[PDB]
Amino acid sequence: YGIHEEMLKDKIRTESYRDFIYQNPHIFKDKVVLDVGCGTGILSMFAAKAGAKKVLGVDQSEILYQAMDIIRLNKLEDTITLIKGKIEEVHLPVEKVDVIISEWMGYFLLFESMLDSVLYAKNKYLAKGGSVYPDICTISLVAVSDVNKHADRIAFWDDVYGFKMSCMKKAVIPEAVVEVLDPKTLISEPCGIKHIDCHTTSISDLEFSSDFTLKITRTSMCTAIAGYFDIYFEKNCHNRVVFSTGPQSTKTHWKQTVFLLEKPFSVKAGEALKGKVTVHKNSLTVTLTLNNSTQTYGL
Amino acid sequence: YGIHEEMLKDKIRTESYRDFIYQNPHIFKDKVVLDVGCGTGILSMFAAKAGAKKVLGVDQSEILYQAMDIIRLNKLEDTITLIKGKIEEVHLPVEKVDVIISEWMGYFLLFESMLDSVLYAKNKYLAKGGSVYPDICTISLVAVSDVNKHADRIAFWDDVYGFKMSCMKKAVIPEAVVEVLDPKTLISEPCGIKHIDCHTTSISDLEFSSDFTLKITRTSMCTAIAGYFDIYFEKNCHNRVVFSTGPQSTKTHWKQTVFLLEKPFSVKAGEALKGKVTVHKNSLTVTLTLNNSTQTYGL
Ligand SMILES: NCC1(CCNC(=O)Nc2ccc3cnccc3c2)CCCCC1
Ligand SMILES: NCC1(CCNC(=O)Nc2ccc3cnccc3c2)CCCCC1
Ligand SMILES: [Cl-]
Ligand SMILES: [Cl-]
Repeated sequence: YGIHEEMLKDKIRTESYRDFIYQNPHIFKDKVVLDVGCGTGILSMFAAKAGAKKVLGVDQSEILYQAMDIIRLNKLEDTITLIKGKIEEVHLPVEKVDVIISEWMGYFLLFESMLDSVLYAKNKYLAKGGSVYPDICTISLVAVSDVNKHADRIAFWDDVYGFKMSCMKKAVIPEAVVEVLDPKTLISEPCGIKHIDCHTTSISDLEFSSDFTLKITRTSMCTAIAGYFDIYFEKNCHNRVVFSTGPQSTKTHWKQTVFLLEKPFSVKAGEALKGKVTVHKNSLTVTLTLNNSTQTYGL
Repeated sequence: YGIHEEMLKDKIRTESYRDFIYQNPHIFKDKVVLDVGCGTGILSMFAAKAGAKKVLGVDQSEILYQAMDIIRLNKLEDTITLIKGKIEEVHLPVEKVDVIISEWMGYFLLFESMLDSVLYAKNKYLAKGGSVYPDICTISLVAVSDVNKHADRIAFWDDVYGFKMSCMKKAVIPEAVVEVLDPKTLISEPCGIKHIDCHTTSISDLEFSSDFTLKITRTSMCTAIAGYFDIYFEKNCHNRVVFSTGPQSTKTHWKQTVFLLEKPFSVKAGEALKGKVTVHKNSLTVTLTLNNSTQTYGL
């Protein structure tokens, strides 16, 4: 229940979906809509208000039972049918749907995300010529300078109440941090490392490598690389919608993902800082090469 | 690792234990000490520096391996032996110990606490006349008025982006909240509902009932009851140590536990607000009767 309330109170998230649906009612009017991972049912209710003929909401979680009651309280049970289970194993009362909507995104876009279910639903159930939203997603990296926070996580361990705990550094570094960043600590322009169009992407595309260049904007000690993502509603829209989960934008419940550097290093404004990033699915991991050393991170 | 770092950076917690040990070295000099749930080993290192003959640190968690390396980095392996496993099943290299120290406390003192292991260690391993620290613990309740926060958690659900979600209130109310309270929202004097002396307490004592009276100090709408605890180091101490986890004191990682009222009710300064609280072990639950209704809460 906690995560659902939190997601609902994320105005950037929820108003973005609302605005997309309500300001592009042509996408939904008289359509059959599938809401993958429907939670409390809010997106299904948006689609119904925008004129969907039929909305199918699917979720494996027990939250679905609350969604059943919610749909009834709003007198939408003749338009919205809820079905409990995984999309891969439930029985739908139709063979195809016109439109798929989902809020599936995890931290750093792909940590513990439901994208694999959305792609499954697309391939099995989306009608020829139908649409999936949000349709376009990107992931970006940006360089960070925060010597104080680095000292808080790392140097901290050299003297803990008079005792050495230096070995703990090796357990800290590999753990990606999810936290909202002070934008004043950003020291580069961002760089896109991944572009996903949900119509054409397959599950194998979610493991990928990218060379990147960060255009440094402040001479400083680089202490971490941060990651975030942008979500786009584009296809057939008269009113396009975008939101970013980056540190320069209003915070969301996804915050930002932070990959600490074991050994901070100096950079200069105007420098082109080059590195490489690879994401693997085992429990996703992120392998980063930068300044001649490599580290793999997990969440 | 996260919780261990967090516990270490809780200065009230960690300095309290440090001060107790360092300012009462007579309790430890030439003694055999058992550290139950030793984590990174910090309390065992405090005891060694205070002159313990032998310190046995026990923990079932994988953190113990880090503790092994830490003990070696501080050159204490001839005084501190670490043993992995549950206290109930490990083999100790001695039959009895002079002193037991532990940081076992959970939210609201008893949620997911290791007190049962500490009591087991006392009965099986503590020498006749030995001591257990911290030796005295109390739990208290206090009344809270926060109509805005109540509206945020409860009234919120009546209109979510134009839709009724009223049924979700019933899932929210039973979930105790762990959070730091603004002390300006406290509207009564506290009332102790439980006193534990770890020398004489048994496991059956941890389920208990208490009638309580809260002396109201501000005429206001009561929206929640908050809980917290105090920890004492007393027995044989020349320098006694206490700390509170209450909202009037410096925050700790235990914060405070908040039990929301479904139906807030008016109270008057000088009123004696009477209720009853019972804690049960199933996953502990807390049953509260107040203002003629009863609710059971879990964490
Ligand atoms: N979960 C709370 C903890 C704090 C995690 N925060 C955290 O590590 N945040 C940041 C942010 C930016 C940084 C930039 N450069 C270097 C290090 C940085 C660390 C403290 C308690 C232990 C667990 C991590
Ligand atoms: N875990 C974060 C959430 C906030 C929990 N906070 C929270 O419920 N705190 C408080 C504090 C004092 C109160 C006094 N009277 C009435 C209600 C009160 C609620 C928001 C997101 C959903 C989960 C709970
Ligand atoms: Cl940015
Ligand atoms: Cl108080």
